Amino acid sequence: TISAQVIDTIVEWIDDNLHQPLRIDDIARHAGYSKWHLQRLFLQYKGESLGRYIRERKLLLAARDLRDTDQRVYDICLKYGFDSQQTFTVFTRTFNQPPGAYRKE
DNA sequence: TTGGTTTTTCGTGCCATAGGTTAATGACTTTACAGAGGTTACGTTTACATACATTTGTGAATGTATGTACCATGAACGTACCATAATAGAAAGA
Repeated sequence: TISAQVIDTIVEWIDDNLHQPLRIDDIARHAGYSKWHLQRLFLQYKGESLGRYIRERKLLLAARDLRDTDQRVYDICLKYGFDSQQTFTVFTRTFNQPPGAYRKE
C-alpha cells in the first residue's frame, strides 16, 4: 500500500485511456494522487522518467499494429498517442530500425 | 534526392537549502464519585381509664298431670258411577 493504492489504478488508467498524452496536469487530477503521489512511485517502482516510459509503452503497443498489416502508417502513431509523425519517427533513437523495414517484418 | 545516425538546446524532472501547521505523550483543569457529621420526624413498645359484652339470680307463661259417681248396651250413617280387553283362578259337565 503506497499512497492508498495508486499502483492498482495507474495501470488501469493507462490501459483504459485513449491516445491522450500523459502529463503532470493531465494525470494529476482524476488520478486521486498529485505530483508527489506519482514522483515517489516513478522513483521507486519504475526508476525512469515519464517521457521515456510512455514512449516505450507506445512503441511496445505499436509493435503489434505494425505487424497487423495496416496500410495507413500515418494513423498508427496517432491512434496510440504520438500527435505528430516526426516525433514518432523516437523510433530512430530507440530501435535505429527502419519504420518501413520493421513494418515489412 | 530521400532515409537515418549524430548532436545540442530547453523545458521538465530530480535533489537540496530554507521555513511553517500540526501529529505527540504529557499537565491541565473541571466534573463526578466517595468520605463523615448534625438534624428531622416518624415507628414500635409501654401504662392507664372507661365500655360492650357476657355471666348470674328473680318474677311471670304454659303443661302435662289424675278424675268427675239416676240411666245411656251391634253397623256401615252417607260414600259411587256402571270405560276396555291379556291372564289366571274356582267349578261344571264332557
